[PDB]
Amino acid sequence: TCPFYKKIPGTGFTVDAFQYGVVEGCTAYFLTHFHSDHYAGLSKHFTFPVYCSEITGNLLKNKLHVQEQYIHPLPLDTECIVNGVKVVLLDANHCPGAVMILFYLPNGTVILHTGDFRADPSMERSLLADQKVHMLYLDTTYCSPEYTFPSQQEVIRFAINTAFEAVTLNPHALVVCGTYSIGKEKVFLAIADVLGSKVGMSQEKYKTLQCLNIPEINSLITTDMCSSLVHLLPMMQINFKGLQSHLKKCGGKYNQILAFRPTGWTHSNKFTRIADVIPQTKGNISIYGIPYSEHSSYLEMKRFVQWLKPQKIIPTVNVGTWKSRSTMEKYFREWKLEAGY
Ligand SMILES: c1ccc2c(CN3CCCCCC3)c[nH]c2c1
Ligand code: NI
Repeated sequence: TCPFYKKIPGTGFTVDAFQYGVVEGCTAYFLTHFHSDHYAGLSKHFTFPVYCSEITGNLLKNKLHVQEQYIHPLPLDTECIVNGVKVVLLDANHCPGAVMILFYLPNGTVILHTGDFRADPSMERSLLADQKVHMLYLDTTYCSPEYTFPSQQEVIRFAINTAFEAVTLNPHALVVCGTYSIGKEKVFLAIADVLGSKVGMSQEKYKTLQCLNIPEINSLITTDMCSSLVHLLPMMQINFKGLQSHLKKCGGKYNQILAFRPTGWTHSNKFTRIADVIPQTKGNISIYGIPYSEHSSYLEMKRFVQWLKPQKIIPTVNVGTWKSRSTMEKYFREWKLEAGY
């Protein structure tokens, strides 16, 4: 059964609700982004209207084989009418194609659903500036003050400088980056750019990247592993055993591996700064865990909500325990009392 926090009141709409069969009363299914916990249930046999971004629609058609007649892509930053209700899609600063959805209810209520997002001050100058928002369905992934991490720009500077130093010292070193979903493409693209290389990957991963409308992509990625010194592998293979095995396959072209695992937050953020990050090393293999987040930090989330001043907040993450729900509710009240709304 579909949970209450995936239903939009006063409409026939659900959000990220594809794993519950036919939802009673649902005339249109919205999909915020192409991550598996959100699309779970979609396939070539789905026959209801799906509303999403252009990029998300490309992935639905090519990766899940959803029939074109049921895919309804909408442009961003543009007022659209869906089943008699005005809606707007806004960039979520998450992965490629990810959106927030603004719903203008017939009765005058305005609802913002953030999907998954990384809050940024630039959102304060979008179409959100124009009107009041009554209810906020919020990505609360990191809603506690221990969740600190650096800017994406600082993390990429560290990665570029690290990779460039290592390969300039040893021209026979290979760089490897882990992936298991779309998102965080800047990590591998920025490293390849500084090294003058294309990024090598499987046919399946190449297909996925070709769906993302990234400018000049044909100049940056390849399926020819032998021509490339930046390789993408499944996140599960980024360990000493898996990387040793990969180095064997490269046929003595390389004699060292520098590997990156772009996690979200890990507890080592509480002690260390990005500049002081060090790898785990065994022989000629080194692995860096880098805190590249596509979700709001606690402080970023707090700033966004105190700017927006919603009348009611509905969390969409960490909803399953009473301890998590109580913790989040206490922070929402603090934020309201500090700001005066
Ligand atoms: C999500 C986040 C930010 C924005 C903006 C604000 N823009 C300011 C102008 C300079 C750079 C572009 C960004 C418009 N729509 C958005 C959706
Ligand atoms: Ni996501």
